[PDB]
Amino acid sequence: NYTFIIAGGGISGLTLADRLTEDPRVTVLVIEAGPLDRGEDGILVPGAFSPWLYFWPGLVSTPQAGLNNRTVDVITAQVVGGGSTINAMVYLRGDKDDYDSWGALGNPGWSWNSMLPYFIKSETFTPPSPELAAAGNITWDGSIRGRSGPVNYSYPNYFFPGSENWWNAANEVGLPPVKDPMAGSKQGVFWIPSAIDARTMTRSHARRNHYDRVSSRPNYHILPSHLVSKILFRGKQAIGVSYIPTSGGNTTTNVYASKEITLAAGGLGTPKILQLSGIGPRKLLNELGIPVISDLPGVGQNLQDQPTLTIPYTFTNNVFPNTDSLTTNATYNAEQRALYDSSKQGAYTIVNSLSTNIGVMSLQRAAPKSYRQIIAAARARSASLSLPPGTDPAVIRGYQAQRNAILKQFENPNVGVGTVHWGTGSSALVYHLKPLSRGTVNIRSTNPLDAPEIDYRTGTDPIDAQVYTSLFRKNREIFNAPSMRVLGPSEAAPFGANLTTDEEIYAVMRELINPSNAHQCCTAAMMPKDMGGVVSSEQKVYGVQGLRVADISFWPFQLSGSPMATAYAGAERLADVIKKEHRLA
Ligand SMILES: Cc1cc2c(cc1C)N(C[C@H](O)[C@H](O)[C@H](O)COP(=O)(O)OP(=O)(O)OC[C@H]1O[C@@H](n3cnc4c(N)ncnc43)[C@H](O)[C@@H]1O)c1[nH]c(=O)[nH]c(=O)c1N2
Ligand SMILES: *[C@@H]1O[C@H](CO)[C@@H](O[C@@H]2O[C@H](CO)[C@@H](O)[C@H](O)[C@H]2NC(C)=O)[C@H](O)[C@H]1NC(C)=O
Ligand SMILES: C[C@H](NC(=O)CCC(=O)c1cccs1)c1cccnc1
Ligand SMILES: *[C@@H]1O[C@H](CO)[C@@H](O)[C@H](O)[C@H]1NC(C)=O
Ligand SMILES: *[C@@H]1O[C@H](CO)[C@@H](O)[C@H](O)[C@H]1NC(C)=O
Ligand SMILES: *[C@@H]1O[C@H](CO)[C@@H](O)[C@H](O)[C@H]1NC(C)=O
Ligand SMILES: *[C@@H]1O[C@H](CO)[C@@H](O)[C@H](O)[C@H]1NC(C)=O
Ligand SMILES: [Mg+2]
Ligand code: NA
Repeated sequence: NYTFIIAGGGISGLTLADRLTEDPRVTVLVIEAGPLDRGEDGILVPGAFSPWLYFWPGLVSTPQAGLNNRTVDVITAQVVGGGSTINAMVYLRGDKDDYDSWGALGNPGWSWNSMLPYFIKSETFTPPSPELAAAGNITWDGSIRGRSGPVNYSYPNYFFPGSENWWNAANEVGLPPVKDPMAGSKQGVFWIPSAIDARTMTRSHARRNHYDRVSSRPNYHILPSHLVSKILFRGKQAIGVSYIPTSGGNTTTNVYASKEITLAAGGLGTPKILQLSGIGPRKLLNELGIPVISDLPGVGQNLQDQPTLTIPYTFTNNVFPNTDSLTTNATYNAEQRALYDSSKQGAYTIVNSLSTNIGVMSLQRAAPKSYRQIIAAARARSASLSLPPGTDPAVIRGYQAQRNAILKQFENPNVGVGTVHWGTGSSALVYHLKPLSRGTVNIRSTNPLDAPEIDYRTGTDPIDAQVYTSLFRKNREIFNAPSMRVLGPSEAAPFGANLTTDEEIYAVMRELINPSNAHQCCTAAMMPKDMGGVVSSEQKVYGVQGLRVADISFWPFQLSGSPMATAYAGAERLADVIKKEHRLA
């Protein structure tokens, strides 16, 4: 018997478990699918980055109707610390209107204003050295970055010289320096804040900052290498869970909570727990002979990710050193590793293949001459066309409300819809941050070891291709600007300067886009039940008591940026909500 059981030991699960166990009268069990990492160089050292160590095995998509029916390997964490243990350590808040929009969907107490103190509470920013800030153009607003919270973040202590050419090129094509991308807008270029502890130049993942930090606590229990297979009920009250070994041994165990069950199993895990437990669409549950506890057609609907594109380049005059010097120059690689091992300086403080700066842009910044044409197309098309016919009408209503919020974001000069990056080597990256497409994640069986059916439905909403084509063209502007032309870049096949029309460009993008940056969200959405929502504004699952969703399954839609910073802050916020209801310390 525990006070709380948390299903999943990732960013949201560990943050919540940490905060709840600050009260010695409160016991928590975190049940986590994956093992404890072993402090491998691939995890702790940015330059050694090896995310594949703890990928969840045997997840593959359905054929992707929007991407030439390609099937893709699905990437999500299976490890204590979840995504934080194996992600690229990119630490960015969303824009103000992301959180304001979540509130306006019918979620009282959700706004930029209510989130800011939880962003601050979550973290400790360590400033870079003054010479690197000056040379690098590293800026921040100390007033809105935390100084006392457990997540350490800072910057690498080095930049590849080519990052200078790219910064100036970006400035030449209307991506100006951003004072602080953590201040609720990020229109232009800025240094990437990195979830690194500057004392050791090592990863500050949730395993460290929300478990190891507090693991002397006898009330903070962890069970790695087990799966929560089902929620247990007395009537509509969630009272416990069944768990099994992740390795598939024919064993099942029941464990009980006096106060609540929290789901923290992520975008691809939480909906499976709900559906196996009879919380989900009665059509699916009836087909599988699962007794319905709560008929919620939103469970496993509204899947979102942030598609990526990798654009290959050749250079006649690239500057040495660059990120690819680490792979192609054994001498450079040895000297940089020796340097890191001695004085913790140099290229090994940067996540392997990344550079130090990045660019985010609104729709009107990407497409200043045409953004109103894209908005008109999106406005003209019924929200229902983005979903299969027969989609539950509550789910269509919630999608329409999300869509109307995103079209306002499209009109907003201060909300990002795309990211541009150049690692300093043979490729650039373009990320689509705000897809209008929605996918699904549904169980195929009652067997808790069976992968769910994962259908991203990337590029099914035709507006996504118009936005993404505009983002591609802006990246092309950066590479053609005078500061980059000195390095002699040219797009390589299957891209190329000879692809000049939207149709020629998008035909190649349809074959190369990745549905996912492992940013899966929004499959147990926080919206009103009559809008196809799964959880209330307090993250309580509709139709049952003592059951909440903490992981980014609860998000209505994707941010202007990567999810990690908000996964921490959203868990900080929920810890206080739970403490308030249950009168905890
Ligand atoms: C390789 C890679 C790279 C990136 C990213 C992810 C990944 C995998 N992301 C995304 C980001 O890390 C991710 O969105 C967050 O970790 C989500 O936090 P959650 O708490 O929702 O899930 P998270 O995935 O952290 O945790 C869920 C946990 O539940 C466990 N689990 C699932 N089913 C279970 C069950 N039935 N029982 C028990 N446990 C169960 C899983 O094992 C996992 O540890 C990212 N973001 C960003 O901002 N910056 C970045 O650089 C990156 N890069
Ligand atoms: C990571 O952030 C934590 C939390 O603010 C920092 O921990 C503090 O460290 C100082 C100096 O070691 C101590 O005097 C404080 O008592 C610590 N506070 C807590 C709550 O732990 C740590 O310094 C940060 N890392 C870096 C590089 O600054
Ligand atoms: C899925 C995973 N994604 C990341 O590492 C995030 C990467 C990320 O945010 C950024 C990279 C550059 C600027 S920002 C992954 C793993 C392996 C290969 N490809 C992708
Ligand atoms: C994808 O497969 C479907 C069959 O389900 C087919 O109708 C369609 O033409 C295919 N698309 C492409 C681009 O081949
Ligand atoms: C920093 O910005 C200045 C312009 O203010 C520019 O001259 C310089 O090249 C930039 N350096 C880097 C590394 O971005
Ligand atoms: C698991 O054990 C139970 C009880 O012995 C048994 O009924 C069932 O056949 C077993 N399942 C498998 C796959 O071994
Ligand atoms: C390889 O890296 C070393 C170490 O910095 C450098 O001296 C050398 O010029 C590099 N070789 C090439 C071919 O770039
Ligand atoms: Mg200093
Ligand atoms: Na409820």
